[PDB]
Amino acid sequence: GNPMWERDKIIVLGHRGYMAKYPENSLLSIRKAIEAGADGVEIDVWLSKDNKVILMHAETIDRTSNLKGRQKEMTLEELKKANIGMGERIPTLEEVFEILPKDALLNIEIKDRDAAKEVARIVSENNPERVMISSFDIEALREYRKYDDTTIMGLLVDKEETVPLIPKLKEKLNLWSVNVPMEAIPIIGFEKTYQAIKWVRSLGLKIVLWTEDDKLFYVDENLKRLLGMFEVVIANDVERMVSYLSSLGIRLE
Ligand SMILES: CCCCCCCCCCCCCCCC(=O)O
Ligand SMILES: C[N+](C)(C)CCO
Ligand SMILES: [Mg+2]
Repeated sequence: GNPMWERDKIIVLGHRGYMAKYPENSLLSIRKAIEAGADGVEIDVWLSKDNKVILMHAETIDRTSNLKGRQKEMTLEELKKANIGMGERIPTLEEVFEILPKDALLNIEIKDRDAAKEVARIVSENNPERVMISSFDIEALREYRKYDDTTIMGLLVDKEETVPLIPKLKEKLNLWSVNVPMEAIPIIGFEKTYQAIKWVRSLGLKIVLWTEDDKLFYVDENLKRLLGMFEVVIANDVERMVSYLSSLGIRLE
């Protein structure tokens, strides 16, 4: 009974804010996602050397910023000194919560199990009902659960051998959703993916769809064939997704 995530309307989140058009995991992309009609955003977080929760997808700042290094081995002053595009600086999770509408949804993907303690603290101060914690790393989710056992939680899946484990993980972690990549459709096949989703849903789990390439939502009408079987879609191109779902007559802009 979390009304922020349990809705009749499909939820659209911007991937890394809105990485199709604005610098990924930046405060600029977040505001733009919301103005384009997203319900919220998904971000990636790590813990800096001096114990601050910062936003970054990769384990080094190489690729999105003009500098080099591993953020887990750097401090926040060193990091706010990078440019991640369009003048934007690496934000902290606290900055993210100041920028967002107080009712906007936020999916925090924990990339760093060491960040779990601080993420749970910051979240408890910023209206946890609108937060989803997710991770590929079961031990990050288990650690998060030491500090917060009520926030909505999704398991990110990227390996086939994780799927049979889901009923026990749901128990151990109190999962709300399994967060599935559209890449599963080519890689394991549409029908096997469909039956796996159907089985997960029969366990009482909700479904979050994501992808590294929005083309996979639309090719072979992959997403349309899954209508009724997902609650949340994480899109790199928010405007395109918002328009598509309105064009099917299922989600009003
Ligand atoms: C409801 C669960 C069923 C779905 C199981 C699918 C398992 C994943 C297999 C494909 C992984 C592809 C991930 C590529 C993108 C990435 O890792 O960033
Ligand atoms: C970023 N996601 C939450 C969509 C999964 C990892 O790439
Ligand atoms: Mg992510």
